[PDB]
Amino acid sequence: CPLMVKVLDAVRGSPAINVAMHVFRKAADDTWEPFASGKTSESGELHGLTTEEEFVEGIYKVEIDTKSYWKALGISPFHEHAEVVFTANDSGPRRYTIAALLSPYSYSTMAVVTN
Amino acid sequence: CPLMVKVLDAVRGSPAINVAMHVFRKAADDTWEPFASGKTSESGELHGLTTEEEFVEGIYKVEIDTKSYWKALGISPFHEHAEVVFTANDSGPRRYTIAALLSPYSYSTMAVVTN
Amino acid sequence: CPLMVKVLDAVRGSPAINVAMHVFRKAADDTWEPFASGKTSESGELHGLTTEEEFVEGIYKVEIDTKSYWKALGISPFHEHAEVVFTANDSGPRRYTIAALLSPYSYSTMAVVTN
Amino acid sequence: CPLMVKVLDAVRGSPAINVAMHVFRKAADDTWEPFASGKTSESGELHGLTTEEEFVEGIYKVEIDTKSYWKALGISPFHEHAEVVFTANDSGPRRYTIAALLSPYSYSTMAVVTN
Repeated sequence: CPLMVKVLDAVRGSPAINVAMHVFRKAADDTWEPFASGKTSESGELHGLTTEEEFVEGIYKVEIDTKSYWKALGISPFHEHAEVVFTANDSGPRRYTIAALLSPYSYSTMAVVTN
Repeated sequence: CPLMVKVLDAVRGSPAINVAMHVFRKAADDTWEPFASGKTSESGELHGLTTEEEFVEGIYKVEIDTKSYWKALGISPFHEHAEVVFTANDSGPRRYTIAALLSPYSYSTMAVVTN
Repeated sequence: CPLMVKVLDAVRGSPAINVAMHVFRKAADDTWEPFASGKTSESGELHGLTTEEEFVEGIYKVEIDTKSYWKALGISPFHEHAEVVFTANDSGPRRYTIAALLSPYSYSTMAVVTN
Repeated sequence: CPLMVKVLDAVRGSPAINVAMHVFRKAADDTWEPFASGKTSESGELHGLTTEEEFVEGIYKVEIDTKSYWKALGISPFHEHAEVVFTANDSGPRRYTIAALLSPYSYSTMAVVTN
């Protein structure tokens, strides 16, 4: 699998578990088409979203549902979601690891891109 | 004005100058409608996007055109743009400051909400 | 004054008020000597730590007393304090703004150096 | 091993390889005693710094040598090092994963603490 997402909780110092996320891919008509979705495990990671064959070049958006995550922990956060928008595989296949670090009023996102 | 955006460049250690950004409000049909836009100043700030009268409760999105900023610097970036999506709520008097810290493969965003 | 420090709280979405900080300069014997100190204001800022005359080239450390800030809020933190260690260099006229974004198990720091 | 450090480079979107770090432990006389040291591998991780037996309760400091890392890549960064100071094992043994995300003028650090 060439796309993995890892989410961490900066309030608890732990993986962010059961975080839902939705991946979209921009279509020829410039609309966002649903591509894949899932939720993080006990390790805060979401594996198996796609395959090398299906993950063609394109513009992808990973929408991490942070508001639902915080609300279930009793926190009313600032953001609706954390978004990561990027062009993938523009120069051939790559493996992408997207990491998100969450706090109620802030988030950081990092991508590790390997060949 | 109740909304200000500040953008910083973690590669140069400076304000991110001349960064374009577009603000959208979620409409009835669940689509994003243009609301305001501009480019950051020499201080990396964008003031005067809206007014207390126009900035009613709702869901807003701030799209920061980070890829165009890094291309102008000759640095290959990961993200197409940075997005900050949030709900504006009238829980007494409020001012919103959205800060974005940019790096080529990472971004951090923070929201300061004050009375 | 050529050095300013700003501290923000990512749990509350606010300036971090009344945070103590201590600034040190590295001495001849390679030890850290007190140089300046204070507490952040209602805006989360600490101005007037030093002057152009006193702030000569050298290695400085800013220790931000974050654990005491989180204890006052009743939140269990990871770090004892945050540290920012850097060299001040006279490469023409300069102003240094050190920003710190705090969460209980994470911290981010940024330096804006301007002419 | 109850202590692991992972370092990532936000300019390249990759693990930060060959990053040296030194761990210190505060002694009874309030001085920092050398505890362990090593450098990150190709994955940006440093494993095997200590054992459950040697990693007793105390105040530890992980000094990550970021300036040397950036200089070898042709960048003159702001910070001398990234520091992580924390009390370990105060409520019994824990496993600590410290993550640092580096840019030339900024760094973020996160700790995942597990039982």
